[PDB]
Amino acid sequence: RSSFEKNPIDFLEAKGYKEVKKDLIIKLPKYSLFELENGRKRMLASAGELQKGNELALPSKYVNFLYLASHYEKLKGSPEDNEQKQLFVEQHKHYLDEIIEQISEFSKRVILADANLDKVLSAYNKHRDK
RNA sequence: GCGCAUAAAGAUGAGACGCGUUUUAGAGCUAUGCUGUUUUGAAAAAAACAGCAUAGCAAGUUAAAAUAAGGCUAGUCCGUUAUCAACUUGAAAAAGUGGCACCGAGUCGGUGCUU
DNA sequence: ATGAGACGCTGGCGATTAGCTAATCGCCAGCGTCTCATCTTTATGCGCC
RNA sequence: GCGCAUAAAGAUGAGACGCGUUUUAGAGCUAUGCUGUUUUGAAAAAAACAGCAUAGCAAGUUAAAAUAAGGCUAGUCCGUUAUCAACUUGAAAAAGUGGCACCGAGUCGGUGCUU
DNA sequence: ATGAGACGCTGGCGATTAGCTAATCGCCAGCGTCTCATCTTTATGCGCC
Repeated sequence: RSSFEKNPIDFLEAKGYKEVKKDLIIKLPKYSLFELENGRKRMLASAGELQKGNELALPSKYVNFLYLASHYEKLKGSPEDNEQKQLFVEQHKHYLDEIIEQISEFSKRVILADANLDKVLSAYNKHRDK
């Protein structure tokens, strides 16, 4: 860094370059944000690696459902509303497959999760009875 | 809202010790086979000269170098950590820089004024 | 007081000849101590404009 | 500007003949070695059963298929050549379609009107 | 008339693992005949509104 920031053009000429655009030398730190297609963003992880730059904007319903269904805080209160929420978990079992759809579209749109996603789907079908 | 007791914790900075790493020196060897071979020559053969391969062995502990590359500020000093968005000035420091009434809301889209 | 102007197998093969990133995954990451002091800060415990 | 003589040339269309190509049939062979092997078996070994390799040989002439793929129009017919710029209609045929006074001239650039 | 809120080595290697046009040049191209007729056209040679 010190040797490059001192004489940049001389360093590039020493590296093995000819006819170097002096005004086209961009300093790119880590996590430099870039965007390509369908809102798919990628962050510059290095000079030879990138990072995922998109979040799946999921509605509040699925979030609260996951909280109550996964049993995150033992949901203590008055037993009545706890049992109704338990019933609400047993009823909205389609939220599972809806989440699977959400992950599939978001992963096929940004992640490019292909074979890995197939392994995930196979595991979900194998464990759909759980 | 301090002066305070008990029991903890953190942080800072020095001073030093165990290795370790990688190199070199650990003068490791034996036999067999191979070719090139000064080779005895006109060739053959090595003393395999040169290496190669096959097996079989044998010891094995430690010593030295440096230890961010390096730097100059030549000190027995410094150099791995805080401290970096884009942007225009400004040497740097530092400054400035992107509107808003309203409707929707998929990585946002418009909209009045209107950049 | 006559003597120039008029120019091919190539394309479609093989078969040389030559040469290059990329996608997948695994591995594996210098670390050991002590001394010395130094300051903080926290848990609890006590006071009215 | 024809009727004409000499010497040439071209073009057209039929009718047929020589091959050729590539396949198959030219029943080619011998010995040796190899493995799998029903194998005599519990294995061995082939009769190498199966192929393989090494060498050595031997003949060798011709016969048949089709000959643009094919097509239908089933004829004993057709199919390699003229005949194709872009473009809009129009089935096709066929039609229409892109300016120009002026200055320069690198595969052209402008320009008045102005497409 | 108490019992939740605070969630990892990854990047940088090797080393698999996988896979693909392109640039250069050479070769080598179905061909043999005849018959039959058929028309043209050319060189030269001959004539005035």
